[PDB]
Formats: sequence, C-alpha cells, structure tokens
Amino acid sequence: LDAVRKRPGMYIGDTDDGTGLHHMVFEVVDNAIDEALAGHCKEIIVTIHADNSVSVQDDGRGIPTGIHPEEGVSAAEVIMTVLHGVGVSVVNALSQKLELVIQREGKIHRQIYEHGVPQAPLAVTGETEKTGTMVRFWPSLETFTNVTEFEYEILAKRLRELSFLNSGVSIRLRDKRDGKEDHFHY
Ligand SMILES: Oc1ccc(Sc2ccc(O)cc2)cc1
Ligand SMILES: Nc1nc2ccccc2[nH]1
Repeated sequence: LDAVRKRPGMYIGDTDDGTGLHHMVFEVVDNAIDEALAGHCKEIIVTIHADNSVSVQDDGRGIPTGIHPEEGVSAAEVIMTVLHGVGVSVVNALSQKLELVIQREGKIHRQIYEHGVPQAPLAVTGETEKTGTMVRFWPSLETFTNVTEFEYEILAKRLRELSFLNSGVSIRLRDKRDGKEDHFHY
C-alpha cells in the first residue's frame, strides 16, 4: 500500500476539494453492492456518523474469512491490504482508522486497521445467526484537507443513480449529525 500513500490523489482523486473524500465512500459502496447482490434481502445501509466517519453495511453472505493459501493471512485482510474500481485497499490506506465486522458461518469476525496497517489478525469475537459485512472508516486528516466533512447531497446523488442501475437493491442513507435520511429502491 505504500504506492497509494505516496500519491493518494492518483488513486482516490483530489484530496483538497472534497472529490477524493467522497470517492472513498463510493469505493466502499461498490463492494457492498456486490455483496448485497449475492444474498437474499439485498439491502445496504450507508451511515454518516457524528465524528465524520462513514459506515457501509450489507446483509449478504459475508466477505470470506479463511486463510489465503499463498498470502498466509485471512482473505479479508488480503483484500484490505493488497492493491488489485480502485479497490477498498485504497480506502484502507487513506483511513486513519478502519473497523470491519464480518458475520459468516455462525461467527462474528472483527478487525481494526490504522492507516492500512492491521492492528491484529482477523478474529472471531462471538456467534451469530446473521450474515453480512460492515466497514466503518475515518478518513485520514493527514491526507484529506480543506473539505474534511461529508456532504449529504453528494452521497445521496450517487446512491440514487446506483439504485436505478442495481434495481432491487435497497439503499438506505442516514446522517446522524442532523437526522436526515433517504431510502433509494427502484
Ligand atoms: O458492506 C460492505 C462494506 C465494505 C466492503 S469491502 C470489504 C470488507 C471487509 C473486508 O475484509 C474486505 C473488503 C464489503 C461489504
Ligand atoms: N499518523 C500516521 N500516519 C501514518 C501513515 C502510514 C502509516 C502509519 C501512520 N501513522
């Protein structure tokens, strides 16, 4: 991920005018839509938190958790830490913190990253009947300058377009700063 950290603008877009900052959410959403499409209920929820982090969750099958034969760490970590649509690894590299939760095969798995560095291996923390994935990320304020807060309408505009293109996927957008909400479903 050092190639991304070296020139963040080349991977994510402009890091001063808000375009890169918002692209961070859109990259996570693309992965979440792919996941939601492979499950039954097909809903994602995008939440803007009061501390200007964003979470994206889906009710799909869960990102795979098994150890990658060649890389020797969880498949979940491989995807977060290997350059491969730019990849969620870019978002991870440019987040001062990123938290994930995978619910799969009866188990809750958790992991925390800081600036793309895993703090510990993916770990089973509990049991569950549910399936799905959730990522919450705190954009790096070392990278993102001037525009550092999420504009609701920029997110809402793109999620609307996505709802028409991915017919039958339910997309919820919530802003915990002021209570605003939308539900895009074609
Ligand atoms: O609802 C979502 C939100 C983000 C993602 S991306 C991803 C998640 C975990 C992970 O270990 C690797 C990639 C997928 C589905
Ligand atoms: N503050 C800060 N910025 C970082 C960038 C890369 C790796 C670790 C880091 N800690």
